[PDB]
Parts: sequence; structure tokens; C-alpha cells
Amino acid sequence: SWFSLFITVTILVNCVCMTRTDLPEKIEYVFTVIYTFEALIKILARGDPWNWLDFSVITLAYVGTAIDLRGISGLRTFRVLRALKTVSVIPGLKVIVGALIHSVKKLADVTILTIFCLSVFALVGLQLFKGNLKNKCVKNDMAYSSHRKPDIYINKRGTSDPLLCGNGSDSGHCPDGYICLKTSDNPDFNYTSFDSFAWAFLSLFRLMTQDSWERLYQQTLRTSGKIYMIFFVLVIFLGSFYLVNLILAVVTMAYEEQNQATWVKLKTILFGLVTDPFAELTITLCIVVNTIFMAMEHHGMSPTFEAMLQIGNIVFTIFFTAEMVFKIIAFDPYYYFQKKWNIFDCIIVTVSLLELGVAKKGSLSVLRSFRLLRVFKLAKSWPTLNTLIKIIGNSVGALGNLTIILAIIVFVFALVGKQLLGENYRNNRKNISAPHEDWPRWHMHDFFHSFLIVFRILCGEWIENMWACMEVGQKSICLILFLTVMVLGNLVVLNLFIALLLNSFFADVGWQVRKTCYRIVEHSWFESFIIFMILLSSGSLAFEDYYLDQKPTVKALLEYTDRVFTFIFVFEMLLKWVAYGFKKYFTNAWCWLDFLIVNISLISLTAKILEYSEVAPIKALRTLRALRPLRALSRFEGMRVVVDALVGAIPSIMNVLLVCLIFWLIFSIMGVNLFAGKFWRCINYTDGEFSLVPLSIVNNKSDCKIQNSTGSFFWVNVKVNFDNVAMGYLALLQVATFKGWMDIMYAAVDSREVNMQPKWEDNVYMYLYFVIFIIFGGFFTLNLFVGVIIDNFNQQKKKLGGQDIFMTEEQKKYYNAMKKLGSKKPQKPIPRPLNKFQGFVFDIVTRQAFDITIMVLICLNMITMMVETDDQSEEKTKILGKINQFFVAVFTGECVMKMFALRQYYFTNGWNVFDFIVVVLSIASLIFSAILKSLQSYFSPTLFRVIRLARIGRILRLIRAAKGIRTLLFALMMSLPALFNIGLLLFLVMFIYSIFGMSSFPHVRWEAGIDDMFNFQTFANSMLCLFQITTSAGWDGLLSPILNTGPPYCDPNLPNSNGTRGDCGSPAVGIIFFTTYIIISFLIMVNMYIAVILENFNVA
Ligand SMILES: CCCCCCCC/C=C\CCCCCCCC(=O)OC[C@H](COP(=O)(O)OCC[N+](C)(C)C)OC(=O)CCCCCCC/C=C\CCCCCCCC
Ligand SMILES: CCCCCCCCCCCCCCCCCCOC[C@@H](O)COP(=O)(O)OCC[N+](C)(C)C
Ligand SMILES: *[C@@H]1O[C@H](CO)[C@@H](O[C@@H]2O[C@H](CO)[C@@H](O)[C@H](O)[C@H]2NC(C)=O)[C@H](O)[C@H]1NC(C)=O
Ligand SMILES: COc1cc(NC(=O)c2ccc(-c3ccc(Cl)cc3)o2)cc(OC)c1
Repeated sequence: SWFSLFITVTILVNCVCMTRTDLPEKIEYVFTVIYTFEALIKILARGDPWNWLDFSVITLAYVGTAIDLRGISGLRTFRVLRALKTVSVIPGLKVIVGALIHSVKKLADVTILTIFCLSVFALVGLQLFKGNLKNKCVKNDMAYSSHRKPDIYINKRGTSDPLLCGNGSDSGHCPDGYICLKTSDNPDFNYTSFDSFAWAFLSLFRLMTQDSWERLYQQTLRTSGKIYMIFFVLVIFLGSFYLVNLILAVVTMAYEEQNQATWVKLKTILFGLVTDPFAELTITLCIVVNTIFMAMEHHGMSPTFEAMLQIGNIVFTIFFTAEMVFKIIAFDPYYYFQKKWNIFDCIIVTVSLLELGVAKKGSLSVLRSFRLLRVFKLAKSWPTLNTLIKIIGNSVGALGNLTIILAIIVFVFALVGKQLLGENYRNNRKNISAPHEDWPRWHMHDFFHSFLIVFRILCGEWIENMWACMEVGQKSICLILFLTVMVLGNLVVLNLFIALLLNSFFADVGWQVRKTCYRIVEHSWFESFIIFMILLSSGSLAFEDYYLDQKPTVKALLEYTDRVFTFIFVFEMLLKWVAYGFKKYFTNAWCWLDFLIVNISLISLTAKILEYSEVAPIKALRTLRALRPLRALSRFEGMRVVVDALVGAIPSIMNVLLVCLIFWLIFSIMGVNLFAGKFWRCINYTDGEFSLVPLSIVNNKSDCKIQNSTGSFFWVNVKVNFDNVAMGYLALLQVATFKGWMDIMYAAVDSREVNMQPKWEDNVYMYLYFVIFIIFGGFFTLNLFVGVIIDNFNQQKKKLGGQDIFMTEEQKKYYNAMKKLGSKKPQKPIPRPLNKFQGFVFDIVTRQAFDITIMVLICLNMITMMVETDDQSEEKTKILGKINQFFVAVFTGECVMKMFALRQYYFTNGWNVFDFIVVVLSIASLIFSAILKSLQSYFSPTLFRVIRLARIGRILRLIRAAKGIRTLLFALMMSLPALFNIGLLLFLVMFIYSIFGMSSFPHVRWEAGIDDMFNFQTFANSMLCLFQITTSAGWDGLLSPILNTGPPYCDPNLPNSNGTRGDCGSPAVGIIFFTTYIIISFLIMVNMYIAVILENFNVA
């Protein structure tokens, strides 16, 4: 076995060699002699595509190793790729890797479709928004070469970016003395644009993955107008929502297919050994009370309060120690230390005694939260927490290999990134650094920050760091590295998620008037009238905006209308009372809701007729009018079905919600132990701009008091902090949703002891807190959540006899009919024309060569539209227009050729009539541009842009060729009807929350997420923000201004205002508004995914 020893030591030293990742170059050359030593032996002894590569690696390493006058650090890459030998060494990873390539082989159809949609939407965005991202708010001149004194801009408040502008009515206006001019450079670093097919394709690829897409949304709306939100509604839905669902499906059957194929002491000991059950109940109560005590500490604790916590902690620790000692003297330590749980209990308690021994205030705070680990002891009676434990265990058990390969991928990518881009970050660190700072917060100088960049990429935030690296280094390596990490890591993480999901979870006179009233209430016209009344009453709410006071007549109009509606609904309730009868009416679960709404309306009306309309309880019931639209769900059956589906799934959601609250309680208690009271800073607030005061001045809260000479210093705190367990839940929500977590991370790593100014990255290893939090509390908790939703949905489906929920019976028959549509293969080829002349065109067009050459011509035209760019030339546009005329002539010729041969059967097939619409639309666009160009009325140039959108139909003609694309879009159009009902529910919720925001949040300071275009002063502005946060994008930015409660941010003393007497939004209402909305929207989107994915299986 000496040969075995030889091979098992050389691979070990080789793997250890690259684990040397640190910067110092103290000992690297000695390893070359071992390389040469092991190289010689293998060939002389003379006793796979990868193995051939392996032979080559030793030769190329020897070539690299001979004379090293110049090093570009490339030589390191060949040895970092040597590490992948260990992948083949362990038996497990081989089959898992083979399965991974297998999923990629089946991703081919989705990839083609995704690229096609991205190209189509990139072309649309290029046509519509070319050069829009070049406008800026430019100072005008007092008084003349082509270039005056350079164009001085204005910064958007709270940022260093120049202000964006537009000449449109709903685009965005500069302040007094500024004009909207098209500048020469683009917003971010001149990389975010629609000025070319490449830039637009990058922007649409960013949109598809929703990585900071809110910035693009706001910029293009600020530069083009609010009406262009229809673009993002289409892109987010079609691009993001669908193609990810296609990926999620394809990974499912690909993976699912793989596993489917496969003396005195004795009497005392005996008494101790026998234990009453009522002995463990006390254990449970002490555990619960101990966690309740630990969840009660905060920042401003009184000395008696901390004393209470200390005495409680000592009482509990000794009690568990007593339980331990009794239990060891009950059994024998041989049999006692066999059980899987008792050893856990022992290690936990002993750590607590060790801490009692070494008790310093701040000594191992993380280990202080080690006694939180006994909360999992309540798993023998809580089945769901037990399933969570089994999930976490399967993550390193039956599915250890996937975690191992994920770790290898992260390690290799981080190390290669360091070796390649490391120096470039440090030397050119000055352009990627913050205005007042000296380093970027995310770089690759050392291994740890490189790993952080890779982890953040895996979390879905890759494009900003890509901009930074492209600014600091060489663009090519940046593209390759960031895109490869994104795709490969996301693939591996998604595969791991699905793998965990599958195996774990799935292993007289009054009587006659009563009768007539019953006739009235069930008459169809009455129902239609009532529905119309609900629609009008709901729509009238969308007019009580910020400017309603400035409009005097419509205010009284809405007054009289709401009075007549509330009288109408009182009358309607009386008819239902007199017809249906009291007992049934109060046992309906819908009439109860309508009755409550009309109660609120009536109380508000009487209290307003009376002079009690400003007392707060009535003023708070006036805000509850936003619930009026909740009367529609009982009317339209689709929303009724969707609501029933949600209610049927609510109970299990409650259980898993409790489990996640417990787990996040553990993490939040740890966070309070680590961070509480440490996020306070001092800022130089002058006018909408603050700057972290340098440590050369204060370093203290006391000094911030003395150096308050200019009256601009403020000892403020981070708005979402870790001072309580409740605030800790908000912080964990922001971190797990990946929105707003940046500021939390920054304040955490900058933290120090209490009452001193934060210092740059003084706690760089507190990043590990958030890494662990994501890995466990986000990943596995979402795993458990999704698993229970899937199981519950399966239960609902079987309960109704295996049918499809979310669909009305009319939509059901539509479903069966359109399914029958998709499977009718034969068509009885049309007759052959008798006339020789009529015949000639028939047998020339019917042959496949004509179709093929027309497809090639369509691809050529797509290429000709790909080369369009902003600010190209006069000549380029002239030639491109001539070629466009050539193509439109060719396609009108093909249309007239087919139409004359196929006389009546031409329109029978849908693709030919669709082609007819495309060609007639192209002719119409051409002639319309010709007439409406400067020869006649000169409307805005933006009209030309939308007219020239008619050529995209020629590109969409290619869908007829791709069979896989034609089947996936078939799956879409079959899944559409259920998505209609779910979207109706989502729109209803969005409307209700829009009304709530338009009443609750319209007087706030313009800040991070709220400005003159995205605020709650108007129904359109509210709907923009609510659509933006439907995907949770940037909800931190809108919540931030509402959390404000005074100076220096808000002004609580504003005479002009009638609400809070200032800006000073309401934090309590603010939290409930946004936090609830994201969960409901998330809960809805899961059902939408489930609706989409099941249709995919039936297609397959
Ligand atoms: C928040 C959200 C707000 C609202 C957002 C808007 C939602 C828009 C939603 C959807 C729009 C597109 C959905 C319809 C797509 C229709 C494609 C289509 O219906 O074709 C497929 C059929 C298949 O037939 P098969 O024989 O292959 O059977 C397939 C064999 N099996 C049974 C195995 C599958 O073909 C046929 O029925 C031939 C007859 C039809 C001929 C004209 C139909 C095509 C016209 C336009 C399609 C363009 C779609 C563009 C999508 C976006 C691209 C960027
Ligand atoms: C299978 C069964 C499992 C079910 C488990 C359910 C059991 C739930 C039991 C919950 C128990 C609740 C315990 C709560 C403890 C009481 C809550 C603890 O109260 C302590 C505070 O009120 C003391 O406040 P101070 O008055 O000291 O305030 C400061 C003092 N100065 C500074 C003003 C002078
Ligand atoms: C520095 O001085 C300014 C003004 O002298 C202080 O600003 C006051 O802040 C308090 C609340 O902390 C408000 O009630 C006052 O209305 C503010 N005054 C003015 C004029 O704006 C600020 O608090 C001081 N900062 C520190 C750290 O001492
Ligand atoms: C039905 O509502 C929709 C959802 C989406 N989905 C997304 O884009 C997305 C990504 C991540 C999250 C997301 C993550 C966490 C929480 Cl708590 C909430 C949401 O949503 C898309 C839609 O198209 C209109 C509609």
C-alpha cells in the first residue's frame, strides 16, 4: 500500500497548497520541488477526458514554473483549477455532477425562449427609450461657442447622482432656473442605457432577474413619463415571473426523474431512574419562561431590570444543571451518553456553567445566545419543528454532496476573483469609493470580501458590484466572472432547494311581502345594479387625494354621492333582512362583512352630521372606508374561488408562521445581544444631505455635544435597528427580503461599544452573523414554508376530487375546449388549383424552401434592426430606412402571393391571418409616418417611436418555427385564466392599500424612496409605488421616510400641514402597512407559481 500512501499524500499536499489563500508570499516556491518530484514517478511506473486535462496540467505547470521574470498572476489559475481533483476523489460528487450537466441539457428549450424574449423586449426598449437616460437638469446661462462653461447640474436630494429630467407632461420637471437638456453621458457609470442592442439587452437581463430593477424603473419613468410603466408591468410579468417558473419547472422534472429511476446509592439511583411525566412538563415551562425572559432585554434597561434578568438566568441555569445531575445519577453515563438529545443538553448546560465562571460584560455574546439552543428541545411534541430539524439534517446528510459542491463553487470563484481582480481594486480604489470614504465596501483585495461578493451575488445582487469592478479593472474578466458565478451558483442553489423539498416532505301579509322581497333580491337586474353601485362607490375613493381640498365642487359632489350610496346599501341590507331572514343572514360569512362595512359608513355619517368628526376614534374609523371595495369579492365568482383557496390553506400557514417566529426569535435575541444600542451616530445635516462625521472630531456622544458649534450636529440612530426584539424582527425581515439590509450590515460592521462613533469596518466578522442568518433562517425556513404550502395544496386538490382550483366552471369549459384545440394534428391539405397560372404560385409557395428562405429573411431583418443605435448619423438612418422599405416590400409581396394562390383557405389557419395583421400594420405604420412627418402636423417625436413598434411583429413571426417555444407559450395561454382571477385579487388588494396609503401616508418628507413622482399624493403615484413593492423591490425606501419622528429629518412643527402637524410619518402604521402587504403579495405569488407549474406538468 506504499503506492497508495504515495498517491494519497500528494493529493493532500496539493489540496493544502491552494488553501493557502492569504496575501503574504513568505513560503510559495518550495512546493515546486514536490511538484517535480511527484511528476516524474507516475510515468516510469507504467502499471478519461478529465484525466487527459489532468496530465496536461502538470506539463503546463512545469512550463509556468521554469523562469518567472514577469508574473501576471495567471499562473495561479491553473493550480486553482487543480483543486477539482478532490471533486472526483470523493465518490459522491461524480453522480451529482453528472445529474447537474443533465439538468443543463434539458434547460436548452427554456434558454432559447428566454433569449428570444430578452431580445424582443430589448428591441422594444431600444426603440422606445433610446437616449432617454441622457437627459439631465442643466442650469441655464446668464448671457457663445458650442461648449459654454461646463454644464453644471443639480444633485438629486439624498444622493450624488445628477437629477434626471424630461420635457413630457408626466415625465419630471427641473426647479426654477434649470432646463431639460440631453447630455452626453449615462446615469450610473455610463453603463445603464437603452442606446444600443447590447446595453438594452443588459438592462432587460437585469430586469428579468429583478436585481435592483427599481432604479431602472424610476429612471426611465422620470425620463420618459409615467405612462411607460406598462412596459415594466409586461416585462416583470412575462420576463421575470414566467421564465423563472419555466426554470423552476424544468429543474423539477429533471431532478425528480433521477431518483424515480433509482447498598445506599442503588435505592437512590432507582428512585431517580423512575421519572414522572409531570417532570418534563416543568422542563418545558422553565424553558419557555427562560426564553420569554431573554426576549425582554433592551437598550434602555433599568438596573433593577438587568438584575431581574441576571437572577432569572442563574435560577434557570442551576435548574437545568440539577436536571442533568439527577438524570446522570438516574441512568448510567454509559447509557445516558448514548441518546442523541442528552449529549446536546449536556453540552448546552456546561457552556452555561463555563460562562458563569467567566462572566465579563461582552465576553462571547454569541455564546451567551447558546442557551437559546434548548428551544429545539420542544420538538418531541411539536412535529413541524421536528420536520425543520430533519430538513437541516438532510442538508448535510442524504444531500451532503450538493452542499459540498456548492461550497467548492463558492470557494473557487472567490479565490479566482481575488487572484485576478485583487490588485486592481486596491490601486484604482479611488473611483469606486464613496464620496467621503476611502475604500469600497465590497471588493476583492482579500479572500473574505471576495467571498462576501460571491455570497451577495448568490443572494441576487450582482450588477452594482459588476459596475464597480468594470470601473476598477478589465471589463472582459468582470463580465465572465460575474455572469458565470450568477448562473452557476443560482443553478446549484435552486437544485439544492428542490432536492431538499422533494425527499424531505414527500418521503299573511308579512309573509307575502317577504315572498315578493325574495323575488326582488334574487332578480338579475337587482344584482347587476348592486354590483354597479359597488364599482362606483369604490371608484369614488380614488378621488380623495392631496388636491381634493383645492377642488371645491367635486368635494361636495363626492359628499352627496357617498351619502346616496350609503343610503342605498342600508336599503339593500334591509331587503336582505326582510327576504333571507335573520338567522341565515348572520350565518353567511359574507353578509357579515357587508353589514360591518355599512356599519362603519353609518357611524361615520351620523358622527359627521353630529359635530364629533374630529375626535380620534371617529377620525380613525373614517380611514376604514378603504375597506369598501371588499364588497366585490362576494359578487365575482373568480375572486370568491381564490379567497376560498386562500382560506383553506390559512391553518397550516399559521403553524409554519409560528415556527418561523420562534426561529427568528432566537436569531433576533442573538442580534439584540450583539448589536443593541450600538447603531447611533453623528451626522452633519445641512440641507437634505448628511455626512458621517469623521472620527478625527468626535468619536463620542459627548464630543458631538461640544462640537455642535454650527448647530448642525445630531446624535441619530439607524432607522431599522436592533434595540428590541420587535425591532429585531423588522431588521431580520429586511435582511431576509434582501431590501434595506445594506444599511444594517454597514452599521453592524462599523459598530463599537456603546456611545462612540462607528469606525470603518471595525467588526468585519459580524458579516458572518448575517451570512448564518440567511443560510438558516431564510433558506431552510422558505424551504419549510414552500413544502407545507405544496402539501396543503395537494390536500385541497385531492379533497375536491383532483380538480383544478382557481378556475370558474365557465373558465373550466374554456380550459377543456382550448386543450382540445392544441391536439388536433391532421388538416386535410387543401385542393390543388386547376388553372395552370393559379397553379404556378401554389406549387411554388407550398414547398418548404419558400418558408425557409422567408425565415432567413426575417432573421436578416431582425439583424438590421439590431444595429440601430442612438446618435448614429444621418446616412445610417437613411440607409436603414431604405432597407426597411425593401423588407416591407418583400413581405407585402409574399402576402399578395399567398393570398392569390390560397383564395379562401388562407385565413382558415391562424398563422396566416396573424401574418396579414403584421403586414397591414407595417404598411399602415409606413404610410402614417410618411403623412405625419414634418410635411403635416408636428406632434411630439415620441409618437414616431411608438408608431415604429409595428415591425416587432415580423420578429414575432418566428414563433411558428420553434416547437419548444410554441409549446411553452401554449402552457402560458392555458394557464392564463387562473392567473386572471389571481391578478384580479391582487389588483383589489393593491387598490385597497392604495387608498389606505393615499389617506395614511401623503404628508411625508421627500426622501430615499419618496419623491415628487413616487409618493402617496395621487392615485397614480400610489399605484406606481405599490406595483414597485409588489415584488418587494425597494419597500425599505418607502418605509424609511415614514419611520421619521422629528428633527433633523422631519419638522414636527409645520403650520401649512393638517395631519401630523409636520412631515413625521407614523412609524406604527407604517410598519403594519408595508410589512403586511409584502407577505400577502408573497402569499399570492406562491399560488400563482403553483398555478403556472401544474399546467406545465399537464403539458409535459
Ligand atoms: C401583471 C400582468 C398584466 C397582464 C400581462 C399580459 C399577459 C399576456 C399573457 C400572454 C400573452 C401571450 C400568451 C399567448 C401565447 C400564444 C402562443 C400560441 O398560441 O402558440 C401555441 C400554439 C400551439 O400549437 P401546437 O400545435 O404547437 O400545440 C402545442 C402542443 N402541445 C399540446 C404539446 C403544447 O400555436 C397555435 O395554437 C397556432 C394558432 C395561433 C396562431 C396565432 C397565435 C400566435 C400569435 C401571437 C403569439 C405571440 C406571443 C408572444 C409572447 C411574448 C414573446 C416575447
Ligand atoms: C405544552 C404547553 C406549552 C405552553 C406554554 C405556554 C405558557 C405561557 C406562560 C407565560 C408566562 C408569562 C411570564 C411573564 C413574566 C412576567 C413579566 C415580567 O415582569 C417584570 C416587569 O413587569 C418588571 O418591571 P419593573 O416594574 O421592574 O419596571 C422597571 C422598574 N422601575 C425601573 C420602573 C423601578
Ligand atoms: C445640536 O444643536 C441643535 C440646535 O442647537 C439641536 O437641534 C435640536 O434638536 C432637538 C431634539 O434633539 C429639537 O427639539 C430642537 O428643535 C433642535 N433645535 C434646532 C434649532 O433645530 C441638536 O439636537 C443638537 N445635537 C446634539 C447632538 O447636541
Ligand atoms: C403575485 O405577485 C407577483 C409576484 C411577482 N414576483 C416577483 O417578481 C418576486 C420576486 C421576489 C418576490 C418576493 C419575495 C419575497 C416576498 Cl415577501 C414577496 C415577494 O416577488 C411577480 C408578479 O408579476 C406582476 C406578481
